[PDB]
Amino acid sequence: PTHVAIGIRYRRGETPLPLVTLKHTDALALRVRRIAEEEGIPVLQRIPLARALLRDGNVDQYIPADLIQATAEVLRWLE
Amino acid sequence: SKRRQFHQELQSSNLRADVRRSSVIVAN
Repeated sequence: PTHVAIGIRYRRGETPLPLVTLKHTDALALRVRRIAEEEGIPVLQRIPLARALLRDGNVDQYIPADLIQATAEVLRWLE
Repeated sequence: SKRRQFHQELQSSNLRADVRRSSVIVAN
């Protein structure tokens, strides 16, 4: 799964839960990261979460309950 | 059907569009 890029959205008030916006691997995952630089979107490395998100997370749906803890940490780190 | 979510989801013109929707990208 060499490269992984999961997009997460949470704007407090619009989303009750963080919601997956995109899931990409390999070349598209790298394309996502380069676009994210150009758009001012922070790219955080969270390997166990990224792997889990890849497997469990579904685009345009809220994050799994199992990944609420780990997703909070990501957002929390950026505060 | 299972196709309905996909169609609904496929109202996104750009990869950049989806990246811009995002608050944060989680990578490995």
